[PDB]
Amino acid sequence: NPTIIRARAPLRLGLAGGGTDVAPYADTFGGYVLNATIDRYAYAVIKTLTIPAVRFVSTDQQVEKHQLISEPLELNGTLNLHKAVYNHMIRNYNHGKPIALELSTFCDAPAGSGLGSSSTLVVVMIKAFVELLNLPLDDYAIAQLAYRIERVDCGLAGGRQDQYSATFGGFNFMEFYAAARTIVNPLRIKNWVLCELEASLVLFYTGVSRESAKIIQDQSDNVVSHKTAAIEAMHGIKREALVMKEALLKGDFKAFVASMRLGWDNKKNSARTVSNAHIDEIYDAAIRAGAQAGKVSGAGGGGFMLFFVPTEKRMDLIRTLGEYDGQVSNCHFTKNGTQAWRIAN
Amino acid sequence: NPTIIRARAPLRLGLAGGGTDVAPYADTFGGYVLNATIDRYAYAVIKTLTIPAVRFVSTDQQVEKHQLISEPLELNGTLNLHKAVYNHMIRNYNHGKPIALELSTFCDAPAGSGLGSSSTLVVVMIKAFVELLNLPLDDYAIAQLAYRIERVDCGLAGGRQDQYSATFGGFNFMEFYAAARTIVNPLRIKNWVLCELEASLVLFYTGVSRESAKIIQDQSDNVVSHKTAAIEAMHGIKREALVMKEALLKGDFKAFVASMRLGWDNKKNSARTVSNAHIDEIYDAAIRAGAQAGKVSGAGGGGFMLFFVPTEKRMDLIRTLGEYDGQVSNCHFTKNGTQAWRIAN
Ligand SMILES: OC[C@H]1O[C@H](O)[C@@H](O)[C@@H](O)[C@@H]1O
Ligand SMILES: OC[C@H]1O[C@H](O)[C@@H](O)[C@@H](O)[C@@H]1O
Ligand SMILES: [Cl-]
Ligand SMILES: [Cl-]
Ligand SMILES: [Cl-]
Ligand SMILES: [Cl-]
Ligand SMILES: [Cl-]
Ligand SMILES: [Cl-]
Ligand SMILES: [Cl-]
Ligand SMILES: [Cl-]
Repeated sequence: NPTIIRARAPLRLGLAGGGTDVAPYADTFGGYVLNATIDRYAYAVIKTLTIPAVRFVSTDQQVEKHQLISEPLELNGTLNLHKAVYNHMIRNYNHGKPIALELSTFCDAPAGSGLGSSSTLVVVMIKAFVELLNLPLDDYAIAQLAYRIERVDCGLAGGRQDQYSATFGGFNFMEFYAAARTIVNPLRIKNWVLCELEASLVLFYTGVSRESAKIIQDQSDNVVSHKTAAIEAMHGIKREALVMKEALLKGDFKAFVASMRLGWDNKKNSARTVSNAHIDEIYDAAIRAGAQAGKVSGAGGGGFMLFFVPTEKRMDLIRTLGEYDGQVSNCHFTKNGTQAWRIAN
Repeated sequence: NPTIIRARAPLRLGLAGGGTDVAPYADTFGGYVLNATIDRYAYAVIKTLTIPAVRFVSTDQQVEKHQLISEPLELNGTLNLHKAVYNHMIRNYNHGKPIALELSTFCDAPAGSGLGSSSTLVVVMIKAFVELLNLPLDDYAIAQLAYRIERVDCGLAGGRQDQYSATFGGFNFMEFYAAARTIVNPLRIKNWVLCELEASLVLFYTGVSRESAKIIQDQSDNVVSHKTAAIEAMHGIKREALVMKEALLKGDFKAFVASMRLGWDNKKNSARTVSNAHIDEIYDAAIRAGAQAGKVSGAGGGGFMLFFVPTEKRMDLIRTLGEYDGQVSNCHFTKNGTQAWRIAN
């Protein structure tokens, strides 16, 4: 009988260090990222089919259908990530015999949101197959596989932090070294600290970023072409990620906001398009309204912004942001990583 | 040294039965409500003061200051709920001796959202005092106190369901009887059911409702003046709340959507202003886009709508709602009730 599986994986806020996890920097100097998963998800669904076909459906409702063939599916530029996950699973776990199924995805945030959805989507597709095939893949293995599939098989450039947040969940401080070596440090944050942090964070969706590819290219060029000042901006991004991690472990909110301010200055100095006049206007208005610090989540150039605001100024900040283009929301963290469940069989 | 306490309490989605928990109906026939707390909060903060004064600050930033007097504060129509909570605590737990403090509130949703914020705000103010004074008030006692303060001391009409959701948290099926007797039934929903439900729910904020008072007045008049058909609509609201509860416990999503459709029809028939042409247009568009059921959370007339959509139509629904006036969000449930923490002393 037909099997139906669903999997979900949480999206993430990049709190600090983002950009240091990308190849040239992470391989040369070692990267640090502090991130935390939130209550918005990417999803994948597998439905086994009673016809000899394979169908792929994407979040923006592109759809491809193929006949059941004993060769890997071609990565032709349409739904490459879906096909690459399918190819890997059929080759490695099903002895190369095609499985008739429909693989679909959807997501609580669109592309370019600064919430890590591209890689989170790959993780959740892998997780659905883990559940379908009953695979003993541990969390490190799932995150590493997602990296391989996206960055190598599909050749899409980027870092490592999103694969780990989507898989592990929670607040994590990650260390990135050469030869694909990553250490995930789960942060066991005190309950009062988590509550205080949620009470002090405001999220603001500014619109779609089209800058991620350019920023990552620029940051990689900084290192390769030895751009001294821009490399030093990246060293600053790294330093402040460690300062922020220690601030959260110590419940030191003064140090937390200071590190976010320094981090944001460094991040903007690392690549030209991280911020722009539009983002700066919103940032300036938020600070005037009483926010103490803020930043763009993800590479930069648009997507979600996050602000730290003392509770007595929170409603004023929310009102102020209402006057700008974009959507305000609260910030609610999740402790669980990717999960799967069955609906049929 | 100065003490700082914060408390938070989750807001709630009224899944079924709302309106049957209000006095004339609940006292005469018994009410049923099924509700669930979500990841948006009301907050209260108490700061002890070093000057002989008391200050109250509201979510919309009204502010009152008074000198320290050994008489109850007058409920003059400005910040009555703040003053009434303060009055009760000073009289019952501090032998009538004034305490110098600032009591402030803020909230993740504005007034008229259909998320139960008015009563949730009272609960969270009580919880801050529970923490400040180290009171042994259990959950039933906190919810009952919040009812008394809001409905009796401040004379504001309404039901009982919000006090209980804010205090207890989670998915609850509540039974309301005469003489203020309430039974809270926590629903121990299977993990797959919760995940499936979140994957199938879409929230849509339509704007502020100004209809709550009118709807509740009308529903109360139905009973008092023996309006036969409108009373029978309310009996239907009640019946479908029980059907929906059993559907969730049995993981029966077909029965869940059928009960929501019948519930919504009954709810609209119980009071003239529950829906309107604007809400009906949005509802109609959501159904055409693929939603299977939907309703307004809270009394009606505006505020949050919720839609049940099969996962293969979810992104289409989200796109469609984008074309209407209001804000789309995912739906994420919380299991915890009201909580407090300390920042100073
Ligand atoms: O560049 C910021 C950020 O962008 C994407 O989300 C990924 O490539 C991450 O690995 C990286 O940290
Ligand atoms: O009338 C619907 C709803 O409105 C408010 O939230 C309260 O008065 C509740 O007790 C009631 O169930
Ligand atoms: Cl970052
Ligand atoms: Cl994203
Ligand atoms: Cl991102
Ligand atoms: Cl980032
Ligand atoms: Cl209801
Ligand atoms: Cl509300
Ligand atoms: Cl309400
Ligand atoms: Cl309701």
